[PDB]
Amino acid sequence: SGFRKMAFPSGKVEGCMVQVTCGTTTLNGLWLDDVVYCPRHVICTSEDMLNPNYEDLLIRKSNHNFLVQAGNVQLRVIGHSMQNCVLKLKVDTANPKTPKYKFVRIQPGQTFSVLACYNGSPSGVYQCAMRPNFTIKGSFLNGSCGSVGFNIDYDCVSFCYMHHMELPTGVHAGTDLEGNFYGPFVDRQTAQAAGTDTTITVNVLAWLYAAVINGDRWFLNRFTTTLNDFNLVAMKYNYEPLTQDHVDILGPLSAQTGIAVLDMCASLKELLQNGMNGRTILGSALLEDEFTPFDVVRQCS
Amino acid sequence: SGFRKMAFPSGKVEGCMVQVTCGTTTLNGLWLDDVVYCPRHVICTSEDMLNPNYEDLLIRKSNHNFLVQAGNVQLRVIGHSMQNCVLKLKVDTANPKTPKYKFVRIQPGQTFSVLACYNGSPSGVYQCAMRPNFTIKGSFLNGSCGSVGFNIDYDCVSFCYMHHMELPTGVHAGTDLEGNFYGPFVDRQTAQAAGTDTTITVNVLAWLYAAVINGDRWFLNRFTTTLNDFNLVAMKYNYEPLTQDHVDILGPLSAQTGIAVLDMCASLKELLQNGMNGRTILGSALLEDEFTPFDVVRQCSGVTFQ
Ligand SMILES: O=C1CCc2ccccc2N1
Ligand SMILES: [Cl-]
Repeated sequence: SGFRKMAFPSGKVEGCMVQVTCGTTTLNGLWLDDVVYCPRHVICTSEDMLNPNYEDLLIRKSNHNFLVQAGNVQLRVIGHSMQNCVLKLKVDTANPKTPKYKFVRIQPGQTFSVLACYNGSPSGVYQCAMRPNFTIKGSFLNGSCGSVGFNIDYDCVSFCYMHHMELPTGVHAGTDLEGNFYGPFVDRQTAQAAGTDTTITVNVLAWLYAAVINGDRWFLNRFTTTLNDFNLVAMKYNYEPLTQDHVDILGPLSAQTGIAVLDMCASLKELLQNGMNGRTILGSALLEDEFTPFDVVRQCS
Repeated sequence: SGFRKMAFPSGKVEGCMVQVTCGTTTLNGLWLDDVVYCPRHVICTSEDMLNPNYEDLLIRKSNHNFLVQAGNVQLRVIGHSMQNCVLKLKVDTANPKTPKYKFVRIQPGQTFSVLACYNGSPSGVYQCAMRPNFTIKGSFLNGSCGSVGFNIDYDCVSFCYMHHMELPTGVHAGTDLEGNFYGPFVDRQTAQAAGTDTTITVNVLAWLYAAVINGDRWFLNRFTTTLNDFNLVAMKYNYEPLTQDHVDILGPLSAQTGIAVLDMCASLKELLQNGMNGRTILGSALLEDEFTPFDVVRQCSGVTFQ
């Protein structure tokens, strides 16, 4: 027993991280088959980033403008292209460490592991949720750009995130591996803010199930509720509405514990109104919303 | 910026994880060079669990009683010996993925990454601290025994923990990679219970220094404290005593923020007296004790957000 924020094992991804230099900018690349993926903004001076014309800045570049380094080994760049906000550097050499992989775009409320990297060197791994406002609460310093987010499904790595920028609130924004941003953000030094965030209701409920499974049960109560009744409480507390879809996904945990979701919603309803009455739940003073039902099921069974 | 419970990249350890089977018992082992390390309790049966005589149960074992499996490759065991509470199986192949490694025994307050493993397959990685009571607050189901804790400071894998058992209060107990338990625990299912746990004070201060580096200032105060007065207050909240050593170790974070250790101690005394009054620090509504001064410097910039 016990419950911890748990990343996927990162070795399949560690094997794919390279260093990418274009002028003065160094940051991180993802080396899969014979292509290296990184943020298109690598090609930008400071003056460039104020109002970049990537079409124009890119044609101006050539293959030898891109210094791709896998450890001590220069890869030869033999082609460059842009897909949305992601640069694709064709290389002479396929990655002999390429895993079974796909590119996936995740939904807000879904979690993934971030492998923070610096100068192409894996540094750290932590679990993150794609916030309802399409930010992630990351831990990123200069050089972190091109660090990737992923899930592992059996042996297949699902790449969902590439790190692009920090916002002025200290939260992080990036793209899927097809270069489409998560959230209403652009790769340009300009005025950009994190939309007001909301709490991921289905995840909070998954985490209360995990707490119950680990013998933390004080917050439980005889009551139940209805979607409508709860969702008006949720709405007030800046909580995502709970759909009939979320209640079904919780069915396993509702089964294993003998609390029905609307029974647990009753517990959560009271915690929002009345607080935690000084206690903690799985060593947290907060209602933790970055564990999915699947994260709780995967970890606890 | 940002601040996260951050584990080390687990790939160097993934490449060393194997399945060890003895009798009806399967757990994980650590395959380094020609040796697989696993908890010696793998060789116990039902009765053996209370008063195992490990030297007696081991002398009765042949190499071919130990079934080792690296993915699909069956490693052939060519030798066995015991060191304290760790079993060492010699095998006919040195693990080709053996990294630069070393074995270190850690002190309470130290942090490491745990690569949770079932049937020799890694399932996840997370950060833990050695609690002052010599347990760790892990996430370990049945079959997790032989999972290891590690640091990877500068391309060398320091192995510091191997998981042996869950105590009745849901906390976890294990050995160094030389098979010596952390704490007064033994690999017998006789009644044992962790000592009352305390908050890792030096770690809480390092985390407050992290909050200030990340731009949070609301909890500072115009006050200071003597080291002695801080200890007499902190210990009434079940906090570890802060030593001069702990004071010295915080000097660098003190220097980077320009807040004296004992000023930051006054802030902690007040946080302990007031709680958070609806606020949060680096995303937590409690005082966090599982980041070391070293962890704070590693994760944080060299520039403060003043
Ligand atoms: O860590 C552990 C060791 C073995 C075990 C057995 C039964 C329930 C939980 C556990 N957890
Ligand atoms: Cl130590």
